[PDB]
Amino acid sequence: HSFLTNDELAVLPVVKVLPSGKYTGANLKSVIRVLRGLLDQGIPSKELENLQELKPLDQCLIGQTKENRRKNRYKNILPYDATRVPLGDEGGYINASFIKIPVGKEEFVYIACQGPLPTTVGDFWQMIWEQKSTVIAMMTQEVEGEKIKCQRYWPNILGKTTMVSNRLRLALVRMQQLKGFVVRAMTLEDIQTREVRHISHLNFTAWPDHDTPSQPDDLLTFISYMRHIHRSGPIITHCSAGIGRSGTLICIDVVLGLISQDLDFDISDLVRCMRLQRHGMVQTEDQYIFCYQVILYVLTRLQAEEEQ
Repeated sequence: HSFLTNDELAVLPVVKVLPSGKYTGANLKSVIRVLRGLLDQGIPSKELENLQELKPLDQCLIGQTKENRRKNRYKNILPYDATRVPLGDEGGYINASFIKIPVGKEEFVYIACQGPLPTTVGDFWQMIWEQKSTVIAMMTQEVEGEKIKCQRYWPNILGKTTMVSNRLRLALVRMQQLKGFVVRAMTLEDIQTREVRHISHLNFTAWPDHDTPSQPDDLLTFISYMRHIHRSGPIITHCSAGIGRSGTLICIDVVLGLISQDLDFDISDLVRCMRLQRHGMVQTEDQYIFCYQVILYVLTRLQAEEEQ
């Protein structure tokens, strides 16, 4: 098929525009006024301050065992035991957590995890196969500056298959470079059953660790594309630690989904919900403020189109 075009992307809705409701006309202006008011008074910063006071779901015991410690990129960034993603019938360990958020009549399901280590590449793909995910949102570059953020866990040569585990064969069939992100098409096969799955790997590269996107419009396009291609299964969202950029992505994705169904949203409640499933989601004050800024931005664009 054709390479992704900008036109194809521009038509993809960031939010579903409704005839009326909370986000049209006078009501939309009122929401914009409120959001601007909150940012102007530094409310988001205060909300985050309160959220960092939220106690952990559990002690993350499994990720701390001597046999597992080595499977963590960061010794202190661990999945809770209660919501961890298990590997195989044996319940093997991987630094990954299920994060589910009700979004009106829909439910957004993610697996937020750390970027795979050279020694957990097989584990990662096992998880993707077992959890039936076909969409991966990698919100980090492999290396940023002089720092390693995530080891490449796919073949870098087009068409060459490789066994990432005893049962799973992985191949890179296509790579496309867009503004701010990369789209890679991969095939994942259980050579025993011969079942072949098509994995869409979305790599947003214009978002530095502990920072905010350098290209907000491109992130919105990225999100609308991720939403558009997702058919079923949890969406894998990872970065380096699996909490900052992934949490910010989830928050925005969810708020846009709420707006699309003419529903209210509360960013603090949303981040609190995420943090009770994987500790630390949305890492910095600026990332939390960014959630507010980009939604305000989306709403102002909506208003601009409305006065078409």
